[PDB]
Amino acid sequence: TDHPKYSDMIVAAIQAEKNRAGSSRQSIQKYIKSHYKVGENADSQIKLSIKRLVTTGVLKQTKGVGASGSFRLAK
DNA sequence: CGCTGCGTTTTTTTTTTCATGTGCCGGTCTCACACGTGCCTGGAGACTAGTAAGCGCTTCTAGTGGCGGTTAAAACGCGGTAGACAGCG
Ligand SMILES: [K+]
Repeated sequence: TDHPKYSDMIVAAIQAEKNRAGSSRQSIQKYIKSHYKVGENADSQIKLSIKRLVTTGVLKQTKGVGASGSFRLAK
């Protein structure tokens, strides 16, 4: 029972939810609690992690700024 | 393997029909406005009379300046933070 790396947890959930707009923080957060396991902050962690993927170019942004909008996978 | 574009399949947006409720015209029937008539009460006349109120005069209050002094209170401005407003699901 463990929370693998920010990205190694989102990678797993965004991966099972095909969408033309993609997957958006609300959706993602609802997955992790569903099947995996966590205490809390997670949601605040998920945001910074997704911000790390925005800047670098790991996970694209569909529409919106910060942790508001839709965030897909690499290619 | 990775990309890249380019025909495909779908989505978005445009244009044209289309089925809907609108308010628009012109003929029938109803009971409500308007008239009227006749009776009765409440307004008018007029004069009486008694008292309220308005004007001037008496006083004296309580309202309007005005004079500085000290302080508490406004002013102003700078600095940052949390709350207003938009945007996403
Ligand atoms: K007075």
